[PDB]
Amino acid sequence: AKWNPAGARRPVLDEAPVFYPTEEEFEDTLKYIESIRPMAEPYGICRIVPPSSWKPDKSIWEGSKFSTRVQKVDKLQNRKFGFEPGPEFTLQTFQKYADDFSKQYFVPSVEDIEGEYWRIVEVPTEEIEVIYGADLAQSGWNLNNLPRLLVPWVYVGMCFSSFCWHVEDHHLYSLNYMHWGAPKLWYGVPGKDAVNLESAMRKHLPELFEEQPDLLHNLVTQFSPSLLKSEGVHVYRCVQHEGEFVLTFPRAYHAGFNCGFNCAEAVNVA
Ligand SMILES: O=C(O)CCC(=O)C(=O)O
Ligand SMILES: [Fe+3]
Repeated sequence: AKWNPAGARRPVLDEAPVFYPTEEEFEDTLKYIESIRPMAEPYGICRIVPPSSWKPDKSIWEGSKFSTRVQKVDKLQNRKFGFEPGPEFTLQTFQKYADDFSKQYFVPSVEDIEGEYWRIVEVPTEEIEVIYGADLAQSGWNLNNLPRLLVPWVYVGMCFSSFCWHVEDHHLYSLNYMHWGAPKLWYGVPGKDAVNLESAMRKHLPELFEEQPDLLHNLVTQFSPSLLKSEGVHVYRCVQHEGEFVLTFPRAYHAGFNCGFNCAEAVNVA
């Protein structure tokens, strides 16, 4: 359908911490991580901007194919059993599709998009669907090297495509790098608040748990940070741009969505 600027329901949240490692600190991923852990841990999420040094093909772009899942954004939180399959794309074709979706729906700022996104999930006025592809030097920052010192997965997102609330498989971290494209909005909740979040969800969305007692492992439910906040849950926003990492901590709840066509890669680790 279309944007509705005056119906924006943008969450009012504290920012998660940002880290600007120096070239030295940056030569050992695992170590730098341990080093920021004490200050970042209490937020459950943090963002990491690589130093100037750090730098990260036509026929992959044009040729390599992947499949997608369909998401009904208006039904991620409010509904009376998830993401059906969608068409096959290439990056090239996905982008043309993604860009057109946005151009028609709306150039908005991130807060414009964020305000609309939560409007769509908290108070939708129209069905709205969206597609995404998921699970497709020398240093651990090149995520293919980290299992060494579990494998890296790739994610193609578009405006409004979502990763719904969850905690990583075990007590695992996850490290996420944004290769190219539009910003990814993240919401993070500290490990010590896992209880408050699940109980907040059970409280407000009782019906669902009834009919899917295992919601929390299904990755199929978005839940407003404003509602979390009302219940005393600490939620920290962060905005990941192209070329940046987002670090997720053990037992830390996290969710978000994309502000447009983008491509990102993530791995778990302890
Ligand atoms: O962005 C996604 O679709 C995946 C989210 C996730 O599970 C993670 O990497 O922490
Ligand atoms: Fe995750």
